[PDB]
Amino acid sequence: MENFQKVEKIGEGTYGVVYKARNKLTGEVVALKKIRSTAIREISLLKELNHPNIVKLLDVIHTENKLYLVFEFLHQDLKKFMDASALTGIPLPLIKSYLFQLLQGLAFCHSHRVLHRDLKPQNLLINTEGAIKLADFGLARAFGVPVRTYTHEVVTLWYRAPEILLGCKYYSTAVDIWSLGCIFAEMVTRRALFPGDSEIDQLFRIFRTLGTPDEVVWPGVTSMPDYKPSFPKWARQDFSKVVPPLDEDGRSLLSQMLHYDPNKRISAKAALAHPFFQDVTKPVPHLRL
Ligand SMILES: CCCC(=O)Nc1n[nH]c2c(F)c(F)c(-c3ccccc3)cc12
Repeated sequence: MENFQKVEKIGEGTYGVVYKARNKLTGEVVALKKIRSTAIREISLLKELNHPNIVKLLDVIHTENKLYLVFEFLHQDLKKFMDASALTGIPLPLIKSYLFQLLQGLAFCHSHRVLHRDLKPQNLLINTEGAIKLADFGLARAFGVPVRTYTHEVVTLWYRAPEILLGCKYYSTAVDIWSLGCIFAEMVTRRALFPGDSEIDQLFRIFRTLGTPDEVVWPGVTSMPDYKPSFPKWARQDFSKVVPPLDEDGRSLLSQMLHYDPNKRISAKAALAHPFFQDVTKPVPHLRL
């Protein structure tokens, strides 16, 4: 656009290129996404769902075969922070604060019947004040999640809920709770929980750890579109081996976020009340920009 002076290319989204840009009339520093009627309607609605833990959508510009999304700018993402902290780990008080803030953002969006559907460390942004925000919220409802991005990069399957993998057509808010639990486990262990490299590999990795689901733990599972009776029958592993050395409060919360049945899986609202959050504080991270 004419009103923006581009400083640099900052990344590649699922849909388009992301630039760091400066507004010419306001001097405001923003993140500018360049993409490529019903989709425009859905995205215009996103200008109203404002929360401190949701990246602000400042403006929507549709012109000459392009869709421009003007976003609030944050200096770092959780993926790079996790990589930079790989040797010593992220301290437990910070993991806790980040999880607490993320659950607040989810509780707000879910209360307005808006789900993310594609949470990953790459779309979780952080600042020097100890804040963490969810980016790209609502874009999956508007365009759907493709197999590959606009650059042909493979879209990650690692944080995908089992009901999605099993062919359900109606996703609930429980899908975001699953992804966030996978992220929680990764911050604690410094390794991906379920690093699948295909839909079947992802599903069988979930099954190997949590046990192959049945009509006992998940009513209706055997009737789901992509369910096969030929699926190998794996035993559930003990949670103490899943995320060591996380305490019992953390392990209890993680087990509830990873329930197979989307109706049994803890809500963002109920997660905020879990005893794990009794001693939450707001520490600041050690970022060098
Ligand atoms: C090192 C982080 C620098 C950065 O890109 N900051 C950003 N500031 N604001 C942003 C934003 F609103 C975004 F939507 C994305 C984004 C993230 C993942 C996938 C697609 C888009 C990134 C940023």
